[PDB]
Amino acid sequence: PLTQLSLPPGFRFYPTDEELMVQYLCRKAAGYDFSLQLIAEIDLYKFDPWVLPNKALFGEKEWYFFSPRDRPNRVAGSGYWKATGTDKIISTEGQRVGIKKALVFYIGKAPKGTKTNWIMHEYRLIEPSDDWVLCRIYKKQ
Amino acid sequence: PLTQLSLPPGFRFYPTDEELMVQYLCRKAAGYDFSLQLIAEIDLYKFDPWVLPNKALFGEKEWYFFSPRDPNRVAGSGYWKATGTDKIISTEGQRVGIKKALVFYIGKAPKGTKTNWIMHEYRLIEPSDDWVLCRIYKKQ
Amino acid sequence: LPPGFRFYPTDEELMVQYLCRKAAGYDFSLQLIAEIDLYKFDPWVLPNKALFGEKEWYFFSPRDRPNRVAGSGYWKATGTDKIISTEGQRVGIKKALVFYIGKAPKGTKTNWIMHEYRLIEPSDDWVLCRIYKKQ
Amino acid sequence: PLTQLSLPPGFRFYPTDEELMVQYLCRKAAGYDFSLQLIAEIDLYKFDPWVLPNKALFGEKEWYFFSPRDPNRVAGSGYWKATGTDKIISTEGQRVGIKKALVFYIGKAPKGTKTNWIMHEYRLIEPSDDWVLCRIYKKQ
DNA sequence: GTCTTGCGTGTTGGAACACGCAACAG
DNA sequence: CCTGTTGCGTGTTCCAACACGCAAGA
Ligand SMILES: [Au+]
Ligand SMILES: [Au+]
Ligand SMILES: [Au+]
Ligand SMILES: [Au+]
Ligand SMILES: [Au+]
Ligand SMILES: [Au+]
Ligand SMILES: [Au+]
Ligand SMILES: [Au+]
Ligand SMILES: [Au+]
Repeated sequence: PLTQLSLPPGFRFYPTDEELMVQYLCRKAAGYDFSLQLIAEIDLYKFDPWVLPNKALFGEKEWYFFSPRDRPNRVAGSGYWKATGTDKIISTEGQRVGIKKALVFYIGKAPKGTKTNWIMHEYRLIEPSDDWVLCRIYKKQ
Repeated sequence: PLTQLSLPPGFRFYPTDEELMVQYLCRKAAGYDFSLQLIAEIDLYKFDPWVLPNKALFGEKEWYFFSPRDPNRVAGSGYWKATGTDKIISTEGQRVGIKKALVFYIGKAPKGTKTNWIMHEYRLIEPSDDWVLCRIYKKQ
Repeated sequence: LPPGFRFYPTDEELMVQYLCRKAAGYDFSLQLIAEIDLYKFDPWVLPNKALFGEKEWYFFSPRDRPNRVAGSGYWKATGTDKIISTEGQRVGIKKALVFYIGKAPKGTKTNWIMHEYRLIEPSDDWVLCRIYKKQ
Repeated sequence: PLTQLSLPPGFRFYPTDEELMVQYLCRKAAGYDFSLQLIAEIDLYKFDPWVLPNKALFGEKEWYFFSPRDPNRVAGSGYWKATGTDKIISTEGQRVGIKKALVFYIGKAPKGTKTNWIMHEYRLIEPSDDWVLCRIYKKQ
């Protein structure tokens, strides 16, 4: 799924925050198509993070996904995800287009759960008062 | 030199220390297609690094070169000064290369003032074509 | 009294050497922690009423037998009220407050803080309060 | 060394960063009574910090020392490693001192493992007796 | 209580800044 | 030779993400 790219050796996906927003988040959302499906659709909140890697179509230490947008410490699998730091803003050409928000997995039942090195980055579209978020998943260290 | 490859958005050139040594540097001696065509042969030490960005086949805040394998070798109005700890690069538990850090100083040694231009000089572990591969970028 | 030296009582001393002494009604060599009715005041006038202290002032106030109004505002309880122990016996609770100015719950927060120490007890009655302004 | 002073309960030694510099460190050169008698002269770098608590004239979870004014100076089975941001200490808008954070590592640099033993090394801003004042304590 | 997102504030190893032993040439 | 003038090691200072775990609020 990375292969028929014939990618030369040494080349990897190191998208900027802005590309994930524009080339990934926008493309899917206006519902326009991709040459290849690279970032698969998944329901991220049905799972333990550690099984997630197997479901992403490419990636060694980061895996990326699309998940239905929520309509807080949202439970997922055997645990719950806790929001961290100050959710951050993505800009392009002086327009705010998205928020990148970080998470940490706690296993268990809140707020007595135990922290892991499992991380999620949730990208979301900025918007006014086919609805997805884009998530980077990885395990720290 | 990128657009023949038909890249999906988001892909950039981020080779590991282990790949530059293994997939790039040794392979140059071996004649590989994608490796011959992706990095410019250039003598880094005939130039000021800030002339160098224009001499790279592509690149955004970093550039890579092969330069003839040869201390504080003069280049332009300065000299490249080694910094930090030379690193041993290993592949599959076998040692293949060494990573060396450098900083560009302007003026005449050792009375130069340090600048933000940086070099990483990588060489293979092997006895006496014969190149080092260098990354150039500007800090901060 | 000598230099470089300041009152940095542990939670436990305030409970034992301060709260207990006054409550069994035993006396002090000097009155250090004055009696005041803390709930009659704006926190910012309080500093002038304490007998010593540069950024923390301590007081004793009659014990209540919630967002208790005081002056131009109301005090809002915060965090999880905490327990003081000595030699394995629970003797007190330290409870933190923040001053809101105005009328609850639409008042506005300040950096004015109270720490209220109270005696643990079974199912001449005082609390001990640390006052300070944050930052 | 406390009980000559007749302390009321609750009083402890909590000097400000500004006082340690002003009331303690400069005054040592000036010969003041209460300052000579309250802090032990000791060479912190000849010892492991955990031997040090017993070498302090008093203290509960922190200890203070004067140590001869002199990088990763060896002490015992380790080295003290600088951490955080050196701080400028000012008095009445005049700069008098610098505060430096340190961590004790056990073993041999730079292959030691970090421990919970901490030092704060305070020095006066002034040209070339001549001491630094150090606080020692243990995390957790 | 219950179940958050926030925001301070803290720790780690990365990265150059800079020393003085090295090593050759004059 | 023994001094000169010119690098490379390496140790210590630095600073910046990356998040901790609390405590406010919803
Ligand atoms: Au956009
Ligand atoms: Au958009
Ligand atoms: Au699995
Ligand atoms: Au090789
Ligand atoms: Au008032
Ligand atoms: Au006033
Ligand atoms: Au008691
Ligand atoms: Au109170
Ligand atoms: Au001074």
